[PDB]
Amino acid sequence: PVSIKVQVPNMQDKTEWKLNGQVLVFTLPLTDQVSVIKVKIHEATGMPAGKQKLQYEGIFIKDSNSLAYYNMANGAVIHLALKERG
Repeated sequence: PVSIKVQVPNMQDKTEWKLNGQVLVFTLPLTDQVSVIKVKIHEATGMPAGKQKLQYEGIFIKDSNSLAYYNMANGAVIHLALKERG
């Protein structure tokens, strides 16, 4: 598998999720996909992929794409961010 990270946004009181600006660190095979990331975050923080965007190297990746699609090798830094604050 490969080492993948999710940069959690600093939203400690700005929302009800466990977002505090920290970084999540998971390990998944390149064969998996963003679908696994969005769901795991939704389970961890609470925020569904409906508003939760995952940005890999500056690219808002979607459920339809995979880790292999973006070539997420060991050390893939994803950036979690809210799609639309409102």
